[PDB]
Amino acid sequence: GSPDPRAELDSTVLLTRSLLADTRQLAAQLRDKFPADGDHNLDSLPTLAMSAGALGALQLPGVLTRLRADLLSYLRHVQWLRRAGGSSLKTLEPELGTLQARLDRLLRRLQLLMSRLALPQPPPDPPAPPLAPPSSAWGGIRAAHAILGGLHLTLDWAVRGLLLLKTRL
Ligand SMILES: [Cl-]
Repeated sequence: GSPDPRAELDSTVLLTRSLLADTRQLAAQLRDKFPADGDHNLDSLPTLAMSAGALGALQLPGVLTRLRADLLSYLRHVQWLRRAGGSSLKTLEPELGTLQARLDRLLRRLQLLMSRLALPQPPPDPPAPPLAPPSSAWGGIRAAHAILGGLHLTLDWAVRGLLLLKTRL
């Protein structure tokens, strides 16, 4: 029947925490084999907003819309890594593909949450062009660090933001 938004956010946060843990584990596996010297970034990745000062009902549609968009970008990047990241990263399977499938599940859950709560849906956006292949094997490894680290941060701020917002529902 009418969903309880608090319970729905609780459920969504639990699944986000699961994906956060998977992402953290894969990032540490990657650093064990290919250590990183510096925080790595990629221009094609979303800029994370890190909103959590004061969040309430008015902000919920926007937070969820932005999360959906960000997670879809991370999915594109994860798929790109698996296909074109270079042989150096074949060792990250099958875990990277499992992460991809779980990200898909969370994306489905977010669209359903928005539908059941009758929240305004984003306009069908123009899909981003293909990602260029890495310019080198080490460039591909740095991109993997950037992708897993950025996904981790996105999921951490989603957990934080959604739980804070829930306190005002
Ligand atoms: Cl399920």
